[PDB]
Amino acid sequence: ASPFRLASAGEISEVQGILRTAGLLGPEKRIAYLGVLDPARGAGSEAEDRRFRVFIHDVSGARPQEVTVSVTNGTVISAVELDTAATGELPVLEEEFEVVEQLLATDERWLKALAARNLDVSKVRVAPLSAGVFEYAEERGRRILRGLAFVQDFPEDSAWAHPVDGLVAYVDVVSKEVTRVIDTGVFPVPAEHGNYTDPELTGPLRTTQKPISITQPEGPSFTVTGGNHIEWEKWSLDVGFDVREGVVLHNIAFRDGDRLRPIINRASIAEMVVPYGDPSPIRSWQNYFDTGEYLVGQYANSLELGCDCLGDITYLSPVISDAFGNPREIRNGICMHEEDWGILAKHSDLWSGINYTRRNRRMVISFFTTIGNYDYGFYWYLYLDGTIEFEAKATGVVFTSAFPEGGSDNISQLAPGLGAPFHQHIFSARLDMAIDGFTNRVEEEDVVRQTMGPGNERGNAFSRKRTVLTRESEAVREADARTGRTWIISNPESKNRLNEPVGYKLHAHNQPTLLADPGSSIARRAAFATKDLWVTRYADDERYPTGDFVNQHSGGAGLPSYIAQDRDIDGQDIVVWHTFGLTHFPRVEDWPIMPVDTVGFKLRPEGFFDRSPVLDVPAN
Amino acid sequence: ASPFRLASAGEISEVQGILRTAGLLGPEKRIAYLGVLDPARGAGSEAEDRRFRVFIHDVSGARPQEVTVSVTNGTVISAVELDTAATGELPVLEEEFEVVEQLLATDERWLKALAARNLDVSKVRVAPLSAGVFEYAEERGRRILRGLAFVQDFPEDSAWAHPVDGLVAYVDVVSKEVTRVIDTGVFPVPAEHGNYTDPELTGPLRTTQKPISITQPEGPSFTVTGGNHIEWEKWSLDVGFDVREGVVLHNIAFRDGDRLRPIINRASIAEMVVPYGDPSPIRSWQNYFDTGEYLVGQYANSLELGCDCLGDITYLSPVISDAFGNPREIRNGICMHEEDWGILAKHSDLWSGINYTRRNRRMVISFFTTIGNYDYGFYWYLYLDGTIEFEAKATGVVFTSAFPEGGSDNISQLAPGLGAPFHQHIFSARLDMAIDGFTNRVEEEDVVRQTMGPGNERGNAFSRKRTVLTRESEAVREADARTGRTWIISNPESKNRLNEPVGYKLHAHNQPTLLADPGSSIARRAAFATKDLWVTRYADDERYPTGDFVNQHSGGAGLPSYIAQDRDIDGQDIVVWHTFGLTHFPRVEDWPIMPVDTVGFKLRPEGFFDRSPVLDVPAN
Ligand SMILES: [Cu+2]
Ligand SMILES: [Cu+2]
Ligand code: NA
Ligand code: NA
Repeated sequence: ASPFRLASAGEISEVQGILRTAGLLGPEKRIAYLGVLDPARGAGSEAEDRRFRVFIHDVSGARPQEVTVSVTNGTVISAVELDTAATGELPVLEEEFEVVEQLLATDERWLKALAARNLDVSKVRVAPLSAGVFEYAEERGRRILRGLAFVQDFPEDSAWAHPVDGLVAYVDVVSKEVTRVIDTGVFPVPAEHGNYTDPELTGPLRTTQKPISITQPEGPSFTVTGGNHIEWEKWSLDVGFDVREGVVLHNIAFRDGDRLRPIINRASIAEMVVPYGDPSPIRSWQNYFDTGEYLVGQYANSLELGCDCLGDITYLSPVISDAFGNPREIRNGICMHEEDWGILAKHSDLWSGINYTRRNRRMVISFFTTIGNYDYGFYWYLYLDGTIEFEAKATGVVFTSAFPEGGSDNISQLAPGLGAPFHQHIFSARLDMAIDGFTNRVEEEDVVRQTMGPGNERGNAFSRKRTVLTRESEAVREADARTGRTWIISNPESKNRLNEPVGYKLHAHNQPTLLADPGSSIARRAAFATKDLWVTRYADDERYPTGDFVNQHSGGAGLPSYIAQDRDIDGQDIVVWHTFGLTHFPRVEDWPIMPVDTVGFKLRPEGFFDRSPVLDVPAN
Repeated sequence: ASPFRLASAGEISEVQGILRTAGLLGPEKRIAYLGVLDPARGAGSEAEDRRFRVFIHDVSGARPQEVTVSVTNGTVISAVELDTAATGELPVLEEEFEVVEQLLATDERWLKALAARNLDVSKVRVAPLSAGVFEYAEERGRRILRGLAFVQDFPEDSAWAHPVDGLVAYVDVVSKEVTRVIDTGVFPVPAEHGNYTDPELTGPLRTTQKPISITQPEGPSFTVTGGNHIEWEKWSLDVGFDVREGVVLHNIAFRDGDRLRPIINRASIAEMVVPYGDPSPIRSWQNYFDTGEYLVGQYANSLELGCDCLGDITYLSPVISDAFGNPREIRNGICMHEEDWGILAKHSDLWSGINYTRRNRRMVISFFTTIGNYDYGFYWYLYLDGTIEFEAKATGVVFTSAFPEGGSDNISQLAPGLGAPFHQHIFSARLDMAIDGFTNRVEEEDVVRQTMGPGNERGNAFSRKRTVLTRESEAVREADARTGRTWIISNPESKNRLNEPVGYKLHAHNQPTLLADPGSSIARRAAFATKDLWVTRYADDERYPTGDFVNQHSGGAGLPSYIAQDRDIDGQDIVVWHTFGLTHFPRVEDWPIMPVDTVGFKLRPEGFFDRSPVLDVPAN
């Protein structure tokens, strides 16, 4: 009876029934988002109220609605009509993707663009991409996708190898109208295929790899109770799943002796942005928020044993809603397992003669999603020593273009005539902090260099300083790798045995943040991505760094709007938002399918425990 | 018959015989360093000449010698008398460590310091530490160690828990004389033990961990021929071992179709420095160069199956010389194995219907060393996709002090009365580069932000720039994480199929470098550690970033002296020296034995291959 259990097929059917009976889910309506709501602060109210938030699209052009329902009481709690021209459009629907290609195939401007290139329309695939917000007045209040074309020589062909450059179209997906077709000129379509299963490209497959067998003969050391509650090596947490954010971790806590100590109340990747750096009018609008606009949870892969997840794997199969309110199961959508992680601690002491070695281990919780050409893996790691780590793994096929004759400063060439525009993949981690409870504060810690002089006559001394972040208006921080800058989240009211406040230290990778001009559209809409660290005061409605409705919103929503409230965050219920990203200058080695690259962050205890928390690990 | 084979016990015995017969190894002589020399450039001279370099100490005070011998011809090639007051002392001898405690136990100044603290001399251990170079005129030309005292309550007790602060002694280890005893005042000796095998500290050991079994039923995918030549998944290299540097990788090369392509000629950690940031006169001299002064290879641990190395492990057992020229085997000193490394590449394509997943793997080559309280793991990783990675793992027991009453800006408190001075652990990787051969160059690559304007009207564009390093005088580079700074090593005369020079990209962690004042002793002696990247022109005698004789050398040797030659490095045989380090502000969780922390770097192909080099990996 945990309030944090996964939504069941029955609850989603119940939500469908409640909405139908209320007159809110007739034949012209579509569910664009459905997800359970987290309990409010202070769950002392006995018996849970399972509430679901629903975004309802209307395929006849009527205004969409935000609806909250309670499946425990079978009632609609609230239903709000939305002004999308003010507060943004709903997330893209899956059935709207398939529509961009079909319309264009009968538009005469599109057909004459293809004829001039001697391209057969039956072979042209259209990548349907989110539109953004630029200088096209007629788009405001309309639901628009943009399309870029790729040639597929046969049904099994990798279309990404054959971009049709100089051509882009804009499609109104509700009225089914092609608003614009832009043809800036013909480019040669690159002719080499990129088919990575074709023996003529791969050569003979290696025979030199022998199997690695990872087994757990007595089963794994973690237990799962209540469907989704995990206990492993003093850690306790619940694994949630949201169709928008994907895997969500709740109630991360650590058993320190006879007391359960909270660390993180809720952890998620709350937004994702992929901005492209090609100034060509064909692609200069190209940005998408995979989480906010497409919902990355709903594109999770079924993960196959021995291929995606190797070892003794426990699977969760989350349930989401389709566009009509029917439950859909993502089978084997979440993998969890533990894996060996080398040496934990080691010392051979000459004075005592004692030799000491212990192994480390980590709990892995992961899923994979696929949007178009991209494939992203989200990995959460819990370690024996109290460390929590997140890792994003980026792979798939690079988004391609023609490579211009005479070169480009914003595209790299992967093959004769084939380019790959420069871009970033930038993530926002939302960490609802609860270090030993909810009274928390954040300090910025910088290394401090000291000058040679009195009290330091040999010039060897160095130190550090910590600056407390007391209000939101001062809580927008940038990285500084040169001074070893880190951030500590502590509880000023909970002290270790040395009478110092307990804490956790956030270690960033210090990769570049959003590179676009600060006056650009994408800088306004992805404002969170311009700084490495934000801290806000907790509020139930402040869930996403870009706002609730990111699709075609003009910008400034989310974090810059939260921060302007200038709320007290010194010993308060606070939320940490960490931006981190990969800047991708594609390489020849990324073609025709890229090897994984990674980015992330981690948190390590800093005076949280009264000594090493792994003294009780045995030798084996 | 490889010139890069490991030294055998027979070769070391032969070196002993040659030196004895030549009158160079009488009863008053000690071998302070012995190691094989790398072949000279252009090994077209048929039949190898195995040459060994020897440092010979004289325990009667006579001048030491550098000797080169050829075991193939049984001759002394050269013997040079050394002026240690000019060019530095020989590395510390193991038998000199045990001497600091024994002398002090009968010195009356030491005995009265202990009496005033009510300490029993039979219980006081003395950590014998390298001396450095400061303002003590009488030390020049003498072989000196400094000692700090710790109390050991019983033979099995961890002495590090009981530092005796305010007390330090200086010992001439050749004449067996105590030069100085400094007593700045009594501090309470901390009384809590730090015994991490004591059940009263550990509590009952966990019973919740179930075994992880990693087996290879058909054996491993790598082969070892000639004792130390490795082939694994298109990689070819030789694993050398040097008593000073530890594991050395030679001839790293990759089989690209029907041709062996070199990448790195020699890879090593060529120096290590651990500077302390406590201004107290008791510790303000405390710096050591574990590689240059102590020789980290000779303190390698025997690694135990299932504890230090888990899986299907192949061991190498290197042979080194003891102080009299007798061979000594470090049994199981080097572990090599392959391990699973998650997803390599993955794409689920909707247009083609093809689902693709492949696993990654890495070859691991590692050893561990123990110097005093410190334990360091050196890990080299080779990945399927061409990536080479190094990782240092730092653990052991922190070096301790008293914690002052009223606090400290340079020490953290770990336990009541117990402090741990701030310090760094800084490494120097020496990468003798050979990207597709020996004509190489280095470029610095910075991300370039573009302003919104004509040719970028939407303000989304960004790019990069590469600056070629043409002479050594411009090849001393600093990190810049904010602009994503990286360095590419390329071969201007070897182009990929796109007619671009082949290359490898060095990705640094961008941690802080040496923090000491630029006018300090340690900044002069560890000058390499003040900058992230150096490039020199290759030369056979330029092996270490600090020089050949680091013990008690006054500074400026090594890299700053190499660089001043201002040699041509644009398309030349070049060497890359990368500084990287951990800045350690000890935490309560580091006590009483610390969990591993890590730092390192990696190199990834950048247009080296004509496409992804892992297209031929099978599915399993
Ligand atoms: Cu990318
Ligand atoms: Cu340390
Ligand atoms: Na909070
Ligand atoms: Na070289």
